Amino acid sequence: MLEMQINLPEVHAEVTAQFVRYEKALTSNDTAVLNELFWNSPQTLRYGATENLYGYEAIAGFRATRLEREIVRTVITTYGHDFATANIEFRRLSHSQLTGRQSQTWMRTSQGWRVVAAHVSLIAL
Amino acid sequence: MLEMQINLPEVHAEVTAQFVRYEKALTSNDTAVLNELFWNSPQTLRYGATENLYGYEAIAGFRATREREIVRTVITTYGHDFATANIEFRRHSQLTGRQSQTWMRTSQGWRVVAAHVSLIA
Repeated sequence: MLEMQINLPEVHAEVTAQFVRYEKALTSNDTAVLNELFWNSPQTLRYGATENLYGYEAIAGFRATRLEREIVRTVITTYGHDFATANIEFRRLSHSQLTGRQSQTWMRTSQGWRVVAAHVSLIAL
Repeated sequence: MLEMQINLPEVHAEVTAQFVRYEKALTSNDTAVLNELFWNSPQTLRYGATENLYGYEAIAGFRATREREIVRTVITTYGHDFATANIEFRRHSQLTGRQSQTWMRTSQGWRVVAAHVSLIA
């Protein structure tokens, strides 16, 4: 019945708050929170702007070696109690001619909401 | 517990079959199937290699105006009703493509609720 439980209000606001935590950690390079919010599994993956990383271990390892931006559109959708997508467009003044996209899928784990897969890319429109 | 229901094999096989359908439709430009497999909702979105499309209507409208080798595939299912599918692909020898999808079990079957495609060096 997931399609008749879209954007439930407690669920939608919870995922929103975690997304905001993620975005603030990204712009301050708070790697501990960036890692905290990724699902600790070998299945977790991140297709980043410059590389592809498979598994939590690879992602967390990358974060240790790797900033401000404006979000211009956001769609956060929740499906039932335990799953969600968060999609944003963004821009940086450093690269005026490009538009960034970031997609995340989130799952309610027994330690909270975590990102299970993410993809980031910048394109010219 | 959802964490203890990763890649259940019945569920994983369902999602995999639809993903295969999607890939064959993409390579034959079978737009009917490509649209059939996207969630028919205004929330559905596709960040494509060259444009951003919001809502099923925009996506299906784009498909009406529009070969590759898959090099790595990860399909993961969570419980009975949700899944992700991620692939790397190549066609342009200097670039590697990524395609990410999230799938949900709807009352008409498994559908893609969001997707992102991009190519990098």
